[PDB]
Amino acid sequence: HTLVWGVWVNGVDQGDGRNIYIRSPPNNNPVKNLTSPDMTCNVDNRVVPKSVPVNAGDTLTFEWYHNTRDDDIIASSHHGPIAVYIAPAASNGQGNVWVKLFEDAYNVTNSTWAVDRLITAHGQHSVVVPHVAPGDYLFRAEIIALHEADSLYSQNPIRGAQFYISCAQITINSSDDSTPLPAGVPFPGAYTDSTPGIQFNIYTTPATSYVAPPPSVWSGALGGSIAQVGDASLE
Ligand SMILES: *[C@@H]1O[C@H](CO)[C@@H](O)[C@H](O)[C@H]1NC(C)=O
Ligand SMILES: [Cu+2]
Repeated sequence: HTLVWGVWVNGVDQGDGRNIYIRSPPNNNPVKNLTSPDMTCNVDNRVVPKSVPVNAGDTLTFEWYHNTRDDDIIASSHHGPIAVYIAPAASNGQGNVWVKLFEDAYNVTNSTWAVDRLITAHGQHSVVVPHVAPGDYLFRAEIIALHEADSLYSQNPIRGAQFYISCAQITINSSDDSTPLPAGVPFPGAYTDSTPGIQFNIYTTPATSYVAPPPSVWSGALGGSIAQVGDASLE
């Protein structure tokens, strides 16, 4: 159970984004139905009034939270990977538009999942804005909690992979468009029962062998991290 409070750009807080530049759902409940239009941008996907201005090469930081800002972020139980996708705002998430910019599953050295490191990073993970066509965009942040993913939601609806999905409205102003956005995967659609990383037993399988759901990170992806860039408590 976790939600996006807002974003930082180049380490500067853009302010509370909820229902403003984040297409926020009403609560932090997970999406579990892989075929639901809810997989696109969660259960209240509608245009919101603001779009965050950024330039190619800027660091865009998602800030997640559980109940209040800078709290415990997401229950420690919710071990799993984090991905960020992008699609032109024109799509509104429909069709084969979502290009992956970031993937973090398990870090072997630290022996931590992406979610473990998200909590330490106070809900903050980042991507560098790629050299795509200036225009309006959706950045779709995705946390998969695997603590009930031994079962498939299609077979047993009270279990399954849990998706925490948040779409930020981002306007890329300044970019040379030297890496124009390629063909994307659809959501819903990219993830099925058969897809690697959807069904997994974190208790009996070693995390080292976890493979995260395709697609792979686009060659045009410019960087990303799970790491505090900003201190919310100083505001
Ligand atoms: C999952 O989503 C599909 C497509 O919208 C829907 O028809 C199906 O009823 C859903 N499954 C459940 C159990 O709600
Ligand atoms: Cu939860």
